[PDB]
Amino acid sequence: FQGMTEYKLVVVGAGGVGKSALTIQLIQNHFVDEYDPTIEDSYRKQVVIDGETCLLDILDTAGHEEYSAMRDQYMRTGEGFLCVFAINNTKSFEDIHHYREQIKRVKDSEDVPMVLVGNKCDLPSRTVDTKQAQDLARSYGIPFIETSAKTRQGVDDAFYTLVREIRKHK
Ligand SMILES: Nc1nc2c(ncn2[C@@H]2O[C@H](COP(=O)(O)OP(=O)(O)NP(=O)(O)O)[C@@H](O)[C@H]2O)c(=O)[nH]1
Ligand SMILES: COc1cccc(-c2ccc(Nc3ccc(C[NH+](C)C)cc3)cc2)c1
Ligand SMILES: [Mg+2]
Repeated sequence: FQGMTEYKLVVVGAGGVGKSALTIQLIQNHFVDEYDPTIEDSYRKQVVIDGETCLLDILDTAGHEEYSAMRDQYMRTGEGFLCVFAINNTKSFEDIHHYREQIKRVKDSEDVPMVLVGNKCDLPSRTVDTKQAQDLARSYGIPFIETSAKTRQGVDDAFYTLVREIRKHK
């Protein structure tokens, strides 16, 4: 034993869905109200999940990004993916399929650890129904979690569930 197990997590999804808010809420217990678009940021947190101490290495991605070769590099290194949309933005939900395809393509695999995340569940302007999202997740064979970076609902659960998925995969 040389140190706690390490997991490489990538947070992906359309611009504005709250990928950064979720990550910052996890790491710093802080909600960011301001919208500062991200290019690429890396974070690290030690947690205990199901009695195993482990180290989450988290890559926060950009939503607004085209073809890049830098992009495909970290999808190759990443062991698990949080695919985030916002429950008040139907476009970000439809984009989920595109994110999953990019991942499946680069990892050259049908069975990649993933979790579907419906963020901003605190907002009253919901446009994507929970049942719809559960059905999408059921069809992909992956878990679905509703989160709010603001209230903190589901945040820990989302990351911990992803880790549990990576564990099952090996
Ligand atoms: N009400 C509410 N607002 C949220 C939530 N998550 C993020 N936001 C808000 O939505 C905006 C976008 O959040 P942000 O984390 O920057 O989104 P992002 O996916 O990281 N954007 P980008 O892809 O450009 O980096 C911020 O103003 C933030 O306050 C949430 O769960 N609830
Ligand atoms: C290539 O694809 C990946 C994919 C996903 C995550 C990672 C990853 C994330 C964070 C770290 N670690 C890290 C290093 C420095 C700091 C900054 N320190 C001040 C804490 C934070 C995290 C390392 C790798 C790499
Ligand atoms: Mg971001």
